[PDB]
Amino acid sequence: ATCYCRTGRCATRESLSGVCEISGRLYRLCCR
Repeated sequence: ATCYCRTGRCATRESLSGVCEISGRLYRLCCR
């Protein structure tokens, strides 16, 4: 997949696949 760690919600063609921890903050792992 192509995945991004997002501060906001996933794009509509993406799926929330997990979460990322980066420098003490949580992000959505958004994959398409």
